[PDB]
Amino acid sequence: SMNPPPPETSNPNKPKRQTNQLQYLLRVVLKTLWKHQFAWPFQQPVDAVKLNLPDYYKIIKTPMDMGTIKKRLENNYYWNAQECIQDFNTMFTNCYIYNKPGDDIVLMAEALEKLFLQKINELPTE
Ligand SMILES: CN(C)CCN1CCN(c2nc(NCc3cccc(Cl)c3)c3cc(-c4ccc(=O)n(C)c4)ccc3n2)CC1
Repeated sequence: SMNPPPPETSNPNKPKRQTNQLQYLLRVVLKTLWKHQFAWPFQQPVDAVKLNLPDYYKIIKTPMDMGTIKKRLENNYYWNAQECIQDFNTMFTNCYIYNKPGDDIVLMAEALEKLFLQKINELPTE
């Protein structure tokens, strides 16, 4: 069973805007998580073939990852902060759906999520 195509990261016909919140989401929220010691499972789409997880995409129908988010912000794909916040939340939730409580990745996701929630709690006014 193969991997799906990655999520789209640009669309040349979408409108573009740069807002306070979108800047913060790339420069503060994504930056912080991306440079963290636990970012690496989350920096690219899950390759279920190379990572030997053949049921991954039987279970996870809305994949998401921070490499995709990073490119969506750099490309001005998002119009609203909430689109980006939703993507982060999808990413974390997928991890919690798929992986078992003993797995290190679960606690790594919990730690990153907590950082994420701190930074989103400080989302600058719109
Ligand atoms: C930090 N340094 C020391 C080592 C880094 N290398 C270890 C071997 N590599 C690796 N090893 C993955 N799984 C194996 C594994 C072994 C031990 C611990 C953990 Cl958390 C994961 C792995 C798992 C995933 C993965 C699996 C399920 C899932 O829901 N998500 C979101 C991500 C992604 C990349 C992955 N890279 C390439 C990177």
